[PDB]
Amino acid sequence: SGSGMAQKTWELANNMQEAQSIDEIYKYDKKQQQEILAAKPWTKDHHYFKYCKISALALLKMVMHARSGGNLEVMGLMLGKVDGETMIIMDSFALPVNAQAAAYEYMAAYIENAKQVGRLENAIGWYHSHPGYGCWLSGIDVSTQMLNQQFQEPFVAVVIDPTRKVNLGAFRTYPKGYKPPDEGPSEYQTIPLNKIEDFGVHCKQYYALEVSYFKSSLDRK
Ligand SMILES: N#Cc1ccc([C@H]2[C@@H](O)CCCc3cncn32)c(-c2ccccc2Cl)c1
Ligand SMILES: [Zn+2]
Repeated sequence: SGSGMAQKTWELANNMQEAQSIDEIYKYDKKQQQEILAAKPWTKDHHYFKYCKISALALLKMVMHARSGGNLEVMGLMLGKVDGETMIIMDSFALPVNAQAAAYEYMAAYIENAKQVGRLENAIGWYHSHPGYGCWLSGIDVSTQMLNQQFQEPFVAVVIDPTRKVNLGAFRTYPKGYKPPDEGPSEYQTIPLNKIEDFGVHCKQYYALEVSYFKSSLDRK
């Protein structure tokens, strides 16, 4: 008696509670992100961030863009958020002249599209390719990333080599005049002779983040 109607109501309750849960999670993430963004811990610690988690969707799009330029460098922007000492990259878009209003209005539509599925994301960094010479920051890249870690903070610099296996680097510049201790050669990389000077000189003005990769529930399609 009312067994059929009970099943429908139970399904409806299950669906209504999922939506409410999604909204609650988004709102908790938003306030938790507004907390750290107003706190700015990265301004005091210079080795604050240590990890970079990249979604398979963001990697797919970045590698596709990188390949499309062939021998020529390519760049774009990354969407994500902060989680303690970890920079999370969830999505990315290619770049791209009156003004870069397009790069600003694209960014807003990605955040909005993600909001609909209950995903909290914002501009977290920039990516670019080094076709054939490896993952590191050139002198021009270090000057760019130092300025980014002033005006665009929190901001990460991803470098992809689409020619040679999983050749991706995630980096953070140190501030002008900051002398850090210890040694950081980590993984060995074969870079050309005509780039080794630019490499070795600036190779201490920044550091590498520990890159990890993840597939989200939404990043399965
Ligand atoms: N913001 C910033 C910015 C800074 C530098 C570059 C270029 C520049 O140095 C030229 C040599 C190759 C290079 C290797 N790494 C960086 N670059 C770029 C750049 C500009 C157009 C297309 C692709 C990129 Cl990657 C952007
Ligand atoms: Zn570069």
